Amino acid sequence: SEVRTIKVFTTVDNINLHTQVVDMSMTYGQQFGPTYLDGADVTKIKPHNSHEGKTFYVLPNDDTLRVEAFEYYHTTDPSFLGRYMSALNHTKKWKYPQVNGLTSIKWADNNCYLATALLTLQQIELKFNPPALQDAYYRARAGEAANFCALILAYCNKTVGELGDVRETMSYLFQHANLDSCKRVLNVVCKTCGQQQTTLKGVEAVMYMGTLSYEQFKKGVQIPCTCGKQATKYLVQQESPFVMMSAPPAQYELKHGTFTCASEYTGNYQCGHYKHITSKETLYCIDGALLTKSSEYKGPITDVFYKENSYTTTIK
Ligand SMILES: Cc1ccc(NC2CNC2)cc1C(=O)N[C@H](C)c1cccc(-c2ccc(CN3CCCC3)s2)c1
Ligand SMILES: [Zn+2]
Repeated sequence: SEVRTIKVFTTVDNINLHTQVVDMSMTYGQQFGPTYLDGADVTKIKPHNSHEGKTFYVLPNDDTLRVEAFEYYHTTDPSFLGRYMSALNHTKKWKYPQVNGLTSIKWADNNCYLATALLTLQQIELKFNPPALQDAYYRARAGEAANFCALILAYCNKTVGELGDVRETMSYLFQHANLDSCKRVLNVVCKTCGQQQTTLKGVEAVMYMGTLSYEQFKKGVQIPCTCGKQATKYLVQQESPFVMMSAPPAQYELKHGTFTCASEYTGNYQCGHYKHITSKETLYCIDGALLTKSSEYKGPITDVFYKENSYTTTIK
């Protein structure tokens, strides 16, 4: 038979493109290893004339790509590149409407927790350590959210169609954000035991589970103690751009102006539906691509986010 070839671009960051020549006789997988075009596996697909000049994602098999990859993704896990493409292949087919001047996702493949988290990430000051996340986030804010949503799944070890905890997802995204400066000082007072001051840095400094009221946390909350008597934990000092207050879903009333945004969760554990309530001039319930407006909001709320700079307690 006759030998035909085409010119294609190979890359791992879609930033450093390496020109390559492909034998139309052979498949992409035989000569490049796992290969993906727009997140679609082409490892067992022979090249087409239309493919010439197009960009193709490949697995790092030489040291140039090993580096370029780690520098972009900040991970050296081999499976990560495949999972990002696997995901992206689906997330490029979602619809991302501007809802209340924020990018959102039309409900599909249980994307409700992702929509919420994304609507959330557009309202708080997050500086992303991996370029991949930065580049995608910016392109998300503009409305092309496919790549972002796809990196979130990849970094959270989740697959399209599977429902996720909004809090477990933010925990993960904060692992990959610059929150080193953030500081939290907690005093815990037990009448028998005495006092104990705790300082938390990074992700632990902006996430609390067991109370949704930033107000109640400052006042102090009841927690069990070693001696069996109850103890009071209150916020001494918060140095962060925001704080995340989480609790198991329960009836809560968000008043306009007291919070930045909230995750409402209706349904049983691991099978419920998520809505995003954002506080602006009035209250805005962003539920996938749908939108309702109230002055107040009574619903089961598991996550509430508040903006912050530096807070010092006046107690004692
Ligand atoms: C959606 C989801 C996905 C995955 C996971 N996986 C584990 C976390 N890492 C692995 C968790 C959840 C979850 O469901 N979270 C909600 C907020 C949540 C988290 C914790 C507990 C609950 C509830 C227990 C009983 C409920 C019914 N309630 C709702 C209102 C009144 C009765 S909801 C709900
Ligand atoms: Zn005690």
